[PDB]
Amino acid sequence: AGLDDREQLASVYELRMELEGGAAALAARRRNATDLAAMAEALAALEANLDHPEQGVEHDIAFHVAIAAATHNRYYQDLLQYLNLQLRLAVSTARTNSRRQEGLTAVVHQEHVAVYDAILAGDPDRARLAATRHLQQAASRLRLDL
Amino acid sequence: LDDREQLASVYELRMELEGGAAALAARRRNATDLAAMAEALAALEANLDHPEQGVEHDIAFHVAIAAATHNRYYQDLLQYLNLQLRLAVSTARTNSRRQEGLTAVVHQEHVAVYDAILAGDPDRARLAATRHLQQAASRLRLDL
Ligand SMILES: O=C(O)CC[C@H](O)C(=O)O
Ligand SMILES: O=C(O)CC[C@H](O)C(=O)O
Ligand SMILES: [Cl-]
Ligand SMILES: [Cl-]
Ligand SMILES: [Zn+2]
Ligand SMILES: [Zn+2]
Repeated sequence: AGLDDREQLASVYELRMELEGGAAALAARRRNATDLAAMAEALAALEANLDHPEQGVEHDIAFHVAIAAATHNRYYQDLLQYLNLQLRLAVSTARTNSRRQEGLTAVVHQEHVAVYDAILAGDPDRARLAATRHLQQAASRLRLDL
Repeated sequence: LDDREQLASVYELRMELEGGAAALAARRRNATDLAAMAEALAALEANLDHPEQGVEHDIAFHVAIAAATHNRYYQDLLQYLNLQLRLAVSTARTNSRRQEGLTAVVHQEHVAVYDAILAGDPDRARLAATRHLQQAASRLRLDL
């Protein structure tokens, strides 16, 4: 049936909330200094992209992919790769929408930072919470009604 | 034997994928989903006597829960990981036949997931599904 429709979009964030919540938990328990570099590298790129958010798309996906790689679980990275088009459709639709309200992108940036600090700090439940919050808020900014 | 580390990563991933699916199914299941899960449980109940195709009926049970999410990406990922599922399930079920009343204990773990989903209790569903994988990982002496 093809996969750009809004039911699709709600399904993507629905799946992300589980998959990326779990991945953040494992990452907080298993991340090495290389993983943290990969996450901070993506954040720094996003910080420079706050003014113009269509280049932010790849850096946004890249931040979440690094979180998946920080699980040290071979299967998690593959699932995110297998879903890369769905990730893009969700991340792209959202970053367009949030450039509409002033400063909203700076606010979304801190949703990412919150996931990074929790994973740095070693706290799995804090990491899972922050990751499910970036997504819940992203879906709610899009009125998806999960 | 030397594949403990890879079975643990499968069970690790299943725990997040299937916990989330079971909670989703508890919210969205319909009467067709219930029948599909219940028929699978009945097939697994019969396989206590004859072990043939028990792996397929176990997997068909977890696949049915994924269908009951009514989110197409849960089914795709489980189909995508079918080979990993088969290797874990078949490893676990042969190991479980080795101890006398073990496979009946496992059958109750499956039932408990269906019961939570039938009740429409997503937190209960999520815990039932992950307890099943945890205990299955314990039975295999893996260390998440
Ligand atoms: O919601 C936004 O403004 C950006 C999208 C978010 O970063 C995501 O990963 O889906
Ligand atoms: O642990 C067992 O004996 C059964 C394994 C379980 O059904 C599974 O889904 O992996
Ligand atoms: Cl950002
Ligand atoms: Cl069973
Ligand atoms: Zn994001
Ligand atoms: Zn099972």
